[PDB]
Amino acid sequence: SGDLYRACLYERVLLALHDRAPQLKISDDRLTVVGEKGYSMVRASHGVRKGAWYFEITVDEMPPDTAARLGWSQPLGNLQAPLGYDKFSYSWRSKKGTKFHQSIGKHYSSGYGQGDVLGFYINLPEDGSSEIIFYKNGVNQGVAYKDIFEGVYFPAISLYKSCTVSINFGPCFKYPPKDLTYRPMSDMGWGAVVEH
Amino acid sequence: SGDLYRACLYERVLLALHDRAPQLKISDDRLTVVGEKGYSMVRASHGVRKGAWYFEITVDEMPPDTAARLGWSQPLGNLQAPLGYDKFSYSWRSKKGTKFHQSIGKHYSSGYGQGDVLGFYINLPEDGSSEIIFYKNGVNQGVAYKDIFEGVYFPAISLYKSCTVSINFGPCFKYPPKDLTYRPMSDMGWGAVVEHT
Repeated sequence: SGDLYRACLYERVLLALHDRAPQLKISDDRLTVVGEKGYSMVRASHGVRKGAWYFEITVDEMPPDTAARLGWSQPLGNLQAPLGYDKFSYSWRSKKGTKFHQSIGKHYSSGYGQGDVLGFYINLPEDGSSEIIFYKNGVNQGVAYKDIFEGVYFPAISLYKSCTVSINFGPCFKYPPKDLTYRPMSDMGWGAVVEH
Repeated sequence: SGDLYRACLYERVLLALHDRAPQLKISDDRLTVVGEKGYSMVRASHGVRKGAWYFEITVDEMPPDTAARLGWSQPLGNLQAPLGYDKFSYSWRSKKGTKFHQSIGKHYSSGYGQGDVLGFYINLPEDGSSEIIFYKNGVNQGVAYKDIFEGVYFPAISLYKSCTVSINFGPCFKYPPKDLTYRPMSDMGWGAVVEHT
């Protein structure tokens, strides 16, 4: 078959063009972001509703008195609040490695900080128990949340004061999980196949 | 600017649809191939004419009486001969690590075999301008050929008897070279920016 040889449309997965707190400072390549004062948030350009997906964030710089809450958000997530502030998102906090959802912080892992490469895994099986799992430098930190609200989840970054992080949607990861199957978030960019 | 958010056309880089010795057994995903009796050869779907490019090949299985010659070929390279048989291709042989061109084998590296991940770099004019360099498990084996014939070069695999190899055009390599810059062969798949979108 020549089916595999056909051209198709591809679009980049990036931090969002307009779906972002306007105070966050985003790089020209749309993959690096710097915080500004109180917590505020940006979602990726693409989100997922079914299957298992993965992305990475590198904490480029995290000066004293700065922080991040990183994770996944539905579209209704509040852009002018920390990730995990409401029922629409789940986050992992740099400080103390606390997990947040609905403004409730619970024990999870130890903290993370500058230079760490964080991993973000989600599994939304279809008609299967949904799960959110975080990784730190390739090490599985455990299931943080199970049976989460059904919906579309976007990779999401919220930052407090002027720390800097970089997001990598794939397909090439620094610490690919050895214990789980998934697709890189970059696979969300594949579109219609062209006939020839 | 919304420019980076625009759609682009992309086609996969694979072992060729028809440009292949028919006795070679190629997998459904078009990235794994098994030899059959005498040496025979297959080229990739895309070739390069300028710039620096890279791909990898993993030797999945190589029983005692089998072998490979791997490298780059122009379109006129003989499909029913080992790679490096004529003036249209340049190859690296599993047995003894010999380099072949125009059926002349010269000393190059030590051999390679089952389990090894081989790297293939080429640099074509643009700007001893052109060069072919081979890698084993991330180690640069040295410059094999300089000032090669002008033309378009395709990644190319020739196999002798029933050994099995898999090709990785990129973008994610197991042993990305640290000493050279290049584009993955997978980048040959990129087409025009479009509206759709």
